[PDB]
Amino acid sequence: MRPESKYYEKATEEMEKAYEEFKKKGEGVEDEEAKKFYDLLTEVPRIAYEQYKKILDGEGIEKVEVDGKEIEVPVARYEDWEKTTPLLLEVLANLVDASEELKEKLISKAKEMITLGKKGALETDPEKRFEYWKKSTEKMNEIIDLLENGFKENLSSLKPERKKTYEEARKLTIELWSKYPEIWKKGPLGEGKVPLEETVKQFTELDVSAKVGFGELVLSSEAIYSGSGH
Ligand SMILES: *C/C=C(C)/C=C/C=C(C)/C=C/C1=C(C)CCCC1(C)C
Repeated sequence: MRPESKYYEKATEEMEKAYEEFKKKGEGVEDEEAKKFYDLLTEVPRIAYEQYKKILDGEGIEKVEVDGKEIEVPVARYEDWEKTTPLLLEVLANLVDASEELKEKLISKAKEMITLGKKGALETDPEKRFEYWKKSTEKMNEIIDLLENGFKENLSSLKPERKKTYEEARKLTIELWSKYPEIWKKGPLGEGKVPLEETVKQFTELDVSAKVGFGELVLSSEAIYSGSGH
């Protein structure tokens, strides 16, 4: 087994348990609004499970030549992110009843953020690799700027419980997402300070926090039910 195989195994298992758990809890939820939250936050770990499973199953990796060495890049994980980051932002958008314009902008930027990062990951030219990372971080910064701007995220309209859940969920999102570029930077595709193994491990831990942790936080909320948010 390759050093990083165990963290791909861990992620697969962890996501599968989360998917099954959320799905089970949601099966008894008949509220129209809450069912939507269960739907999105069940789908997110399901996708992660499927994509990590592909890696585990010997698909979803591409080799990229870096500094004379071949790096096994998990392209399947980028395809996961490309799908789940917009869904997670859709959850935040729904919590604060954001406009269509704002929701679509967030979703767009998330997709672009991951597309750029994946382009970076597959670049053999170090200068182009950095550039793609930089452009991706700019999309991430734009997302965070939108989330943080209190004029754009009108909260005055929310019930206390709902506002609190939003604040917690937004804080978690910003804390976690901000860490992804730093792991990338320190890993084999960036500075090469941290081995691939450690990099994979740290990403799996973020992913679990970002999907399972975030899912548990929102789904355990009293504020996702009809007439409970506004
Ligand atoms: C469920 C998975 C989640 C929430 C993944 C989030 C991933 C990111 C925020 C990734 C960001 C990146 C950059 C801003 C720089 C380029 C490399 C990326 C794609 C790791």
